[PDB]
Amino acid sequence: EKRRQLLKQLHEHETELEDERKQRALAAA
Amino acid sequence: EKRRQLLKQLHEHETELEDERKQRALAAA
Repeated sequence: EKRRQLLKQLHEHETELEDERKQRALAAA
Repeated sequence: EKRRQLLKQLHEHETELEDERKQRALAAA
């Protein structure tokens, strides 16, 4: 269960990666 | 506690998205 939630943590870290690229797109304008 | 750190990270996520939404609303140009 801990390993599964760690993989979920990595997936959500990826989600903040899309958050970062969204912020970069916002700053581009 | 690990998942609550994840939850506060998600709180940062949603606050950033709300800030992006209001920023786009106010300065869509």
